[PDB]
Amino acid sequence: DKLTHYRHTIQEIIKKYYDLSNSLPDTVGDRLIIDEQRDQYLWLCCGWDGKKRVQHIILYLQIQNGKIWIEEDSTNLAIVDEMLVAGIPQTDIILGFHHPSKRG
Amino acid sequence: DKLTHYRHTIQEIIKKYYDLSNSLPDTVGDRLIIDEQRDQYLWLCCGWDGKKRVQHIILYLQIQNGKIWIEEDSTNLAIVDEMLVAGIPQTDIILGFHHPSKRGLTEFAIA
Repeated sequence: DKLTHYRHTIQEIIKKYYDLSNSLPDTVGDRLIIDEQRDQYLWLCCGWDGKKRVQHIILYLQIQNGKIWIEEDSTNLAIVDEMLVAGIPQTDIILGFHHPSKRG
Repeated sequence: DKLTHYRHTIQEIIKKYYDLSNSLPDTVGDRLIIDEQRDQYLWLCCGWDGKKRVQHIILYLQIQNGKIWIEEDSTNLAIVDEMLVAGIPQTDIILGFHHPSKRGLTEFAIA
């Protein structure tokens, strides 16, 4: 019930930001990797910038122990603002990217 | 038929090496991200090594234009042998981690 809502919200949010970024197969291109079974939601870019290999995680979220872990954020917390608007309590949102020491 | 076989093959391969390497939430741990709808298959590790943030792609495969793109590999091409044994021809395997101009040096596809 709660997890269904949390899943729907993450997918809509990640899809919004992915589409906002992008409106040959080797130029740096964005890829969305959504796994509903494992609750893993990731947006990366991959390709070549001349001779330089590009392989960079832009946005990464997961659901574990009924909470949303923001592992990588490209939005300056705009995604967290959207989660709060979607009724997700802040205690169910963890900032994986900021060290455990700063949360307790 | 070609695509469904390729999907099954690369999902079976990614899970094999994933299980083979690792058989609570803040520690550096491995995560598998399979997207059959978009044909994106990824294995990464993520967490904290003390104050050090770890967020590293281990294995990344995608199916694009009827070909398997190995974008990141941790097996020193051991996964290629498994694909050839599954009847995937070398012309349908692209080493995305090799620069486009380097691909013709090996026995695999350029694009």
